[PDB]
Amino acid sequence: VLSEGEWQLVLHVWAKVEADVAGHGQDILIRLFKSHPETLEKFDRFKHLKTEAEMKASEDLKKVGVTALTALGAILKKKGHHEAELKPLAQSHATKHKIPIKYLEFISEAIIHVLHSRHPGDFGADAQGAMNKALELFRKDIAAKYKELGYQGG
Ligand code: HEM
Repeated sequence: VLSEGEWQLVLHVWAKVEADVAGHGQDILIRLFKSHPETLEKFDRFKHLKTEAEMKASEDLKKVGVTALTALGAILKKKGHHEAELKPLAQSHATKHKIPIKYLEFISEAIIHVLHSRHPGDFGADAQGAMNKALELFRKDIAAKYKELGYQGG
């Protein structure tokens, strides 16, 4: 649904994330819990983490960060053809955890902020717009599987 060139911009900056998936996951997840702390309620196990340094020292949060980015990277590498990868993820997020689409929008803002905080030279306005379009595709399709399972997304 994006252009070939737009996916090349998405996958180019994603290459920068693969050089440090753990660090990126920590910054994204911490950025998510600082900007929208209601999302932290979806993590009973991160309740005892009061400070940003505690969060950065939680191996469990680092591991949860790598699991999500690993799945996001597998989805973006399909360049839109992600039905087989996006449906199990939707199920995990609906039936198990009830993650509203609004919360996938929050982490997307966190991703954008972090990617542009670390790699502005490889994340100008064309790259941002490309990535924003990849993430919107991912959210808009997760929400269709959500409905398909009977979960509206709120
Ligand atoms: C880019 C967006 C996201 C991706 C790619 C993603 C991906 C994943 C993946 C792959 C898993 C593990 C799947 C499994 O074993 O079944 C997972 C689990 C989970 N995700 Fe997400 N996720 C995203 C956003 C969110 C957000 C915003 C929240 C909550 C605020 C969330 C909460 C969870 C939770 C609670 C689990 C279960 C893990 C645990 O209890 O610690 N995810 N996610």
